[PDB]
Amino acid sequence: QGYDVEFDPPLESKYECPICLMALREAVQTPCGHRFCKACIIKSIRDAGHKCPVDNEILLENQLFPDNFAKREILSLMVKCPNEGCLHKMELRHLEDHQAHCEFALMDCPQCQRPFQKFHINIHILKDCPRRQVSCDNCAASMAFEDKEIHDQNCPL
Amino acid sequence: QGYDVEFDPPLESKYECPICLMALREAVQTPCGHRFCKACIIKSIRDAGHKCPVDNEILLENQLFPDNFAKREILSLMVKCPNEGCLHKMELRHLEDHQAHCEFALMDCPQCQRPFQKFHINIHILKDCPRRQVSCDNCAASMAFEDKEIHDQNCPL
Ligand SMILES: [Zn+2]
Ligand SMILES: [Zn+2]
Ligand SMILES: [Zn+2]
Ligand SMILES: [Zn+2]
Ligand SMILES: [Zn+2]
Ligand SMILES: [Zn+2]
Ligand SMILES: [Zn+2]
Ligand SMILES: [Zn+2]
Ligand SMILES: [Zn+2]
Ligand SMILES: [Zn+2]
Repeated sequence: QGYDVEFDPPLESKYECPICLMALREAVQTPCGHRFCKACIIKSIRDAGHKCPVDNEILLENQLFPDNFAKREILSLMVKCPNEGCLHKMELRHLEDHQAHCEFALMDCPQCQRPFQKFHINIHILKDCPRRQVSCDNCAASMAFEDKEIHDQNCPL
Repeated sequence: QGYDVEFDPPLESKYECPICLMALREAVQTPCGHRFCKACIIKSIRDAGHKCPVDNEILLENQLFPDNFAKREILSLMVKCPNEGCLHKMELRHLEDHQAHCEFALMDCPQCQRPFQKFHINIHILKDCPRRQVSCDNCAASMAFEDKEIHDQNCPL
């Protein structure tokens, strides 16, 4: 449940959860000196037993504590946007704000329930969709771009 | 009250105590995310009051938490022996066991408490010391080396 992104430079060994093999998310530390994602290690105690997965030492959830130093460094490492095309890095904490605007991202066109790229998403909807709502100039009824001719033969004018 | 030693790979800011400017000793972490020596932050609290130095965020002693991940990192860092003349590098874990047997540590002479390197004491006792005991063939009574001249000119034979 770690951050599934491509860090730049690649994520260092000490900033990786041994459970999900990804960057620590809401980092917590065990008394035996090991870092895990909070939900990763709580589930491990809740599923695999009240132990530490690595060293088999007994692990207390209430003796766990938030490693807010590990968390701080990870959220400022330069990450690549997982969506296609982006080549400018950013601090991982801002990746949440980027994906509410990402122009390289991929979002759907509900006129036909289908994705595009954000620089092309609105470009297709208005001149490219075979299912785009283009009404007949005489009947004023919305029908597909690929269905514009078939109406005109039996079009109530 | 921190680790006073010269690290073979230069010490990184992540392992520095912002109080004593030295490598963390028994590293503990604050709820705000800043590492300190266990002694330093306890000293900084029970001498000033309940605070974190750098950020001034609320901090109690029972709210402290050992950072053994940082501690295990620090004890595996290569260091050089602080004793002058010693040229053997080692991981910080073994530094103490070397420092109690190191030839280049200063030792006090058992006659005049003059300071010498530990290996040199074996020589200074038998050849260089002025207070080393010597026996006179006529009397063979224990006496200081510097006192052999005033004794050989009046020896009762
Ligand atoms: Zn562990
Ligand atoms: Zn994890
Ligand atoms: Zn992007
Ligand atoms: Zn479309
Ligand atoms: Zn029509
Ligand atoms: Zn702090
Ligand atoms: Zn310190
Ligand atoms: Zn030494
Ligand atoms: Zn002496
Ligand atoms: Zn004599």
